[PDB]
Amino acid sequence: TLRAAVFDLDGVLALPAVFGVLGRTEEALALPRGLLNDAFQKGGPEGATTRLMKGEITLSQWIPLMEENCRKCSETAKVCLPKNFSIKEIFDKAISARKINRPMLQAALMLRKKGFTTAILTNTWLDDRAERDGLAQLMCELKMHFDFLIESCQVGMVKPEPQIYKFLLDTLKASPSEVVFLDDIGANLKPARDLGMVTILVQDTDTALKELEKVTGIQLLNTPAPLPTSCNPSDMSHGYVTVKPRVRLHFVELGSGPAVCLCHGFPESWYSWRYQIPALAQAGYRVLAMDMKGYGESSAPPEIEEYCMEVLCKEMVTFLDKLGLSQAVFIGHDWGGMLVWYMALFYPERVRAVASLNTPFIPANPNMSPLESIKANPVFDYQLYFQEPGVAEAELEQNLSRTFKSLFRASDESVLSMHKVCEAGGLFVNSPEEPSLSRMVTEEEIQFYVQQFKKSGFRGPLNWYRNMERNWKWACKSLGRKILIPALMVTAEKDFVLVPQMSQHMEDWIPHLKRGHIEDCGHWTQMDKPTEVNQILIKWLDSDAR
Amino acid sequence: TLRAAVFDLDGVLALPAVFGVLGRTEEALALPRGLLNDAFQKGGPEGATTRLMKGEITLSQWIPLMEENCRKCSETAKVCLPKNFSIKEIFDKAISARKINRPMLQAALMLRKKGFTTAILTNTWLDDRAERDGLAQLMCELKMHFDFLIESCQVGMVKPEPQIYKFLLDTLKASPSEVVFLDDIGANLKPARDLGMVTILVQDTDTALKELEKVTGIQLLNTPAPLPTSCNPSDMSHGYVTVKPRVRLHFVELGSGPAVCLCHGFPESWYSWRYQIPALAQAGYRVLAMDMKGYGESSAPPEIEEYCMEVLCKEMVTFLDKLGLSQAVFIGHDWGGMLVWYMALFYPERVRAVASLNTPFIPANPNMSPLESIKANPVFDYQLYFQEPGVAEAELEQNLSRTFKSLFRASDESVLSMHKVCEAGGLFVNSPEEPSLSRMVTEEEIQFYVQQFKKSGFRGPLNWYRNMERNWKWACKSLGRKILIPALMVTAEKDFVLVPQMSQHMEDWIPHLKRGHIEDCGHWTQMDKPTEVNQILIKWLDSDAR
Ligand SMILES: O=C(N[C@H]1CC[C@H](Oc2ccc(C(=O)O)cc2)CC1)N[C@]12C[C@H]3C[C@H](C[C@H](C3)C1)C2
Ligand SMILES: O=C(N[C@H]1CC[C@H](Oc2ccc(C(=O)O)cc2)CC1)N[C@]12C[C@H]3C[C@H](C[C@H](C3)C1)C2
Repeated sequence: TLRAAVFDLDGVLALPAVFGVLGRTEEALALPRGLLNDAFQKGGPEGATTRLMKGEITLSQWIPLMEENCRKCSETAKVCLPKNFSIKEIFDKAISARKINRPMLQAALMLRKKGFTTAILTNTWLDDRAERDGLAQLMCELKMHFDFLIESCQVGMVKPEPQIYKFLLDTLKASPSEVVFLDDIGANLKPARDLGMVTILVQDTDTALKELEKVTGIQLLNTPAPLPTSCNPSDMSHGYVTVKPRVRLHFVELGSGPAVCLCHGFPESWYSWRYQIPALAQAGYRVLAMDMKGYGESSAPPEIEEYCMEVLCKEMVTFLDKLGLSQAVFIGHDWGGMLVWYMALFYPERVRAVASLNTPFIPANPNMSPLESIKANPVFDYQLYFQEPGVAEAELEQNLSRTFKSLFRASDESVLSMHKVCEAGGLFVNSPEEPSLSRMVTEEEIQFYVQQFKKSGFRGPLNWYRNMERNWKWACKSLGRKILIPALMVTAEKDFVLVPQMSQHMEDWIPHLKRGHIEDCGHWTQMDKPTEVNQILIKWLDSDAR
Repeated sequence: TLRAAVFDLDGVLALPAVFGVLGRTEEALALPRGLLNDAFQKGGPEGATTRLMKGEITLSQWIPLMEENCRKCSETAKVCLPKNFSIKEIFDKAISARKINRPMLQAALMLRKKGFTTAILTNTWLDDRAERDGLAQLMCELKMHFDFLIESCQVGMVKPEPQIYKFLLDTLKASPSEVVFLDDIGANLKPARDLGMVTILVQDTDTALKELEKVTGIQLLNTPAPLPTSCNPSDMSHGYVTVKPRVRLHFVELGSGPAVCLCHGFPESWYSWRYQIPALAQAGYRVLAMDMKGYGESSAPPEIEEYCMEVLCKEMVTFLDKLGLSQAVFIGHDWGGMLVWYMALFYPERVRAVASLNTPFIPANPNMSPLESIKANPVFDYQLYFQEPGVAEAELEQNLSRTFKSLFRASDESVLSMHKVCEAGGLFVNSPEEPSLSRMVTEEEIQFYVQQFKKSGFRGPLNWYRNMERNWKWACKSLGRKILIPALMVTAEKDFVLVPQMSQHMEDWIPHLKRGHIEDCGHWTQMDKPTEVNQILIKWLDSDAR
């Protein structure tokens, strides 16, 4: 019958509570017990703190009123406050110490996932201090995980006034018996309980969570590690930049701080970085996830030479120029990974740092055509099949659902044989016509790629493979160079085409190269091991790209 | 007959030249004259420096080769280099000291304006040093002002090889006698001169510019102060964010660093900030210029209540949330200026700093309806005319060209009388049917506004005026508050509706308010005095919003 869960901020979703810091300051300063809490509440509904919580005055206007409340309390208590007493210092440290209670947030996320409406109902102030950014940052991280955020200072009502609970019920469109309410202050539970709501008094998180599992019938404690927060395309800021008359690049943007450009592989989308876009923004970076040329909402000219590495890299520099970015960190995977190594070799001044997932830095061999080196390895046979225009397009566009379901698979789910593709006469010759859904992706995620490839088709994406000779000649120009800017190479143990051993001689070209390695990871790295990728990238960015 | 002008970077568009720093280091370190310049050129076409300029090796790979060239030169000269000798330190300081030669750039801009094709042809390197950002930043500022940028390390050719001059002519589609070429190194002029090009040897800027005026017949020296760099809409990154199901906000974005949100007034566009968008990005800020709700590419629902201040401010906070910005500096003008004061009063944590152009902070009077206060001032009579839905829309939409030409005027060009608008029966009753073009705007600029208002119309924009009672009730909630975050009020001397005297009691509400004042400036501040606005905003941002 329960369908809504309301949480308080201070003491429930964020720890420690302000009141806890007030009690700890009395002990540290050897003041009489409760003196700071008495000054805090002095006057009740007509006092300074109620005016602050109703949004009548701001935090800075309240600080001198709280200080005089402290002196009046000490006069009565017959004590002297220390020579260096400051409400501002005490409050700054208290607000700064507050961190998200991860287990409490994890339980809130699981409830919403199972169909619950979630909300935060809190008594808070209009923060105008010089350090107010810390509070804003915390609220933003929490905001995206709940259906509603109700703050006292915005609605002009405070807990425990009964009208704020009537307002809460009208916002949720729910009756009181369909609501569970969590708060660390007993007084605030009393009116919710009077209306008939299920209340949980929060003293310690683990006990609070056990009461919550019992009443909802959903397991919250001891639960498996969840996947990182993913992107909803319709909630993203969508950017459009024209780099040349017929070419427009589309990107998705989130966060503030140093620019980080993400470059996908074949046959993918900006959406392949869905698990890293919120994580990198939260770590303090401005993320720009591209639809590469030939894909999604980016332009897709039909000409083959529009997709050679030289044209592609030049358009990426123009993209930075039109956005007003002197530098960006470049992170690529698959074809995008090959492109970022060549961005570092040809435009080092525009690249703050460079990282590749799966794709090693392959220097051109001046004594051998790339097409002849492809024939030496039977694993690369699918590349020869991709050369004839129209042939692979017809097979991949014939059934879009089948195409993405057969390709996007974890290492133990492979349904295609990438060798003898030419001899068989296709990629899907001895392949099931209706493949099973991989554990890595959902039907909804697959349908995004199907919808994006319904507009463009496979011509543009396949053309990245039809410039082998042209790319080989261009790469030969960089044979005497070394990559001396910060660099990261991440290998994936189970990629059968881009094997980790293909990257072993990279130190000869990138002497101070840093490495990452992911076990039990196939070709589709970002969606196969999203947590591991996030950890490797965030640690490297914080040490080498700052 | 001349139609193209080519400039060198080092020693021409950027001063001082690297070679100058090399000569100054020999004097400072008491080394034999020319020793550093000999090591620099050692080997000619087969030497390290030619390999560096052709892009064969990077700057970091070259530094140890230049150092051994310095030792071999000192062995022959029978001298000992100082114990602390470092090519890296010498080059870092030389590159860092280089600044744009403003008079040279100003002359290049004027030539392009008068129909010339402009280009930079330079001998440069692939910069992979840890400080390479400084070079990237400089190149970006220059890049946007020229038709072509040709760098030796990218084309694999160097000056003075004759092939690089053939490549230059083929890029410009011009014959040698149609080209003027400026360089500070005589050797590089020789091959251009052989082809028949007009060459100018640059020793000092003023003499170089006088030779350039004589040969082009265009005055470059002693010229009036130009207007700041303006925006070309088709070259901007366009962003689209959905803040609620039927409401999508459009914005234009440029630069990196702290976020600065620009909010236009009535009846304007993001385009009203065209003169400040490049300046604020160049000062080190990430600019977001909005199309406010009801305007341009932003949604325009017809309902009146969709434009009350409360809804408008809430959508601006959502806009920051979807972009991943915890804070932004808010700068508004006219209706946008009124909105940013209320953003600071209602959401101080999301506002880093707040600035208003023309619009004073007007606190609500609880003892008087806003409509009655409007009737007390005959200047505000046009506001009563705007109340009836459909009436002002029909008059303003009847002829879009006339509407924008009659409104956008400098202080001494007024063609409308904003008082007795109701008694006359319209805004354009005794107004010319074909007004003259104001000196403030061009026909092309006017046509942008006409094109944008052809889609939306005036319903949405006029609805900002049809919520007087609703805005008054909402504002009354903030009567006990003070604005204690960094704030700037800019007054415009000749605004006859928003007079500077209307802002005199603002210190009572914003005690540490900073002020700006612009003389001989009418209502349309950004386009009336763009240089003055830029200077006031950049100085305040650097001191109070950093
Ligand atoms: O071919 C390239 N990727 C393919 C993309 C599709 C994938 O299909 C798969 C992947 C996995 C499975 C499975 O587990 O069943 C099946 C099919 C196979 C690899 N990328 C490059 C990237 C650079 C430049 C050039 C040469 C070299 C280095 C490889 C192309
Ligand atoms: O009415 C507002 N601006 C008008 C916009 C159009 C302009 O038309 C002009 C301007 C100049 C000239 C000329 O030189 O001939 C002619 C017409 C007149 C002023 N803005 C507000 C902004 C806030 C909120 C509310 C009340 C008060 C404070 C004024 C609206």
